[PDB]
Amino acid sequence: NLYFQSMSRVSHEQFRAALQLVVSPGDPREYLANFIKIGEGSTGIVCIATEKHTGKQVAVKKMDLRKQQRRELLFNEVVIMRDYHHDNVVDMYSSYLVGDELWVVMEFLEGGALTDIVTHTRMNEEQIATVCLSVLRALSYLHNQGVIHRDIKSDSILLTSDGRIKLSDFGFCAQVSKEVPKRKSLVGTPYWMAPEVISRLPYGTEVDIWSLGIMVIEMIDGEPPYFNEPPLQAMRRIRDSLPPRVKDLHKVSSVLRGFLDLMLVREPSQRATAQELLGHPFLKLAGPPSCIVPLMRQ
Repeated sequence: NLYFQSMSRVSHEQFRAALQLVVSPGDPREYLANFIKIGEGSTGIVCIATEKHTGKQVAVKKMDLRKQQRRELLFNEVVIMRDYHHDNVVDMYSSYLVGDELWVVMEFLEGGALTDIVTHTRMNEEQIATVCLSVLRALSYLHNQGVIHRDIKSDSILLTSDGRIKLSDFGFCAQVSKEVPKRKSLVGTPYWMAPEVISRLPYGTEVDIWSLGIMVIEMIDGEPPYFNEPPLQAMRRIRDSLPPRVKDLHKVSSVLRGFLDLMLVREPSQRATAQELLGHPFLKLAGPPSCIVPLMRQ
């Protein structure tokens, strides 16, 4: 009968101590040099540095711990990035505390986000299949470890300079287990959220498959369904309406329509799993990284 207070209530020093148990010890400025800022706000800053031992370029996200309003999501995120690694997930090399800052040392990807592509170009089905295959491989791995991303959208998909596709931004992720197999939290970016999450029903890894389907509609039509409406209004339609369809059915192949139909299924138990989707004929259309390069802004 001792009450331990929630992470939002503890001292800044004990928030930091919590993080100290899960980050790498020491000071990364020992092995990193030549920091150049490339992004900012609102919690911190992003820099490119050069590893002194190797000359390798890395990205370092520096976040002010006193500005973190979602302390527990950050804590949970740091553990996931530490423990899970996959070629289609932006890799965290190591994390550290420097004063009141969390330094996250990440792989440096120079190809921008998928959002820039879907808002300015028209992807072909080969290119769509390539993105889907990459994301589904990441999800295959993550879902098998009980990790739910919860925030799949074009904005969170980053590209290497040579056209490889990587899932990023695990700020909203969750980990389920045999003991706690489902989550209940209302988390995500409105237009991409699964109906069961919006209904506040217990949910698992299946929510990422719905969100993926919405991203496929982004890649087809340029925006997710109901993007012209206010987010809370869009959420009501997701929760209560039949699954969204593409604008022009006749301009999407039978195989891609079938793939989409397996993902945008309201009942989670009837929705395809990442494992099942990897065997879908649509993904036999996937190409090499070179097929993505012509889409990129440069």
